[PDB]
Amino acid sequence: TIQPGTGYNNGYFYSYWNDGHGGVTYTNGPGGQFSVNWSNSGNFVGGKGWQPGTKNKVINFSGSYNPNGNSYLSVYGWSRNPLIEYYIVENFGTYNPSTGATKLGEVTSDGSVYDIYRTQRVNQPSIIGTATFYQYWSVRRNHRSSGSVNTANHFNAWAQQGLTLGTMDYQIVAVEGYFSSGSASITVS
Repeated sequence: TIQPGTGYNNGYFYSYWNDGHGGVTYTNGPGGQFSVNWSNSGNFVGGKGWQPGTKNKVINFSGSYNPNGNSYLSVYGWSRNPLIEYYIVENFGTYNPSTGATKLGEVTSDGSVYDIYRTQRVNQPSIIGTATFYQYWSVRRNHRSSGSVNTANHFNAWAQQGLTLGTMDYQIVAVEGYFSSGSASITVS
């Protein structure tokens, strides 16, 4: 069980961040496993993966995801020059994270249609401090708690919609929570 921060555990990069509100217990397990149990948390995001990620990685994940309020399970990562924060949402509860974003199109990948969106984050935290950057989204219509994600399908779809990606920074499978409660246990590979 660790506090917010980044590092490596059992061959995988991990990142855990929260807004200072408590109620969150994030734990790194064997291999690419991590578990997060939260009770009336604030905003937080945590998970395991790679540093840096690639633009053709096939990511596998499996586990249990039981949110009770705003939350989502997704491939989460960044790129620099251009600075981009992206998500390939596999499951979520109560609130579709793409809400308010502009829809650019759709893509059919790994057994489901995903809705593609783009939105701008103004003066928000990021891997390089406070900044303004674009956020790309691929939201799976058929929610699931395990499977494989061919990241290339989404990056290529985004590129088709004119959404360029810079040099990859971290790339993980993360569980997010936003003023809610819930539990999750995920193994990444």
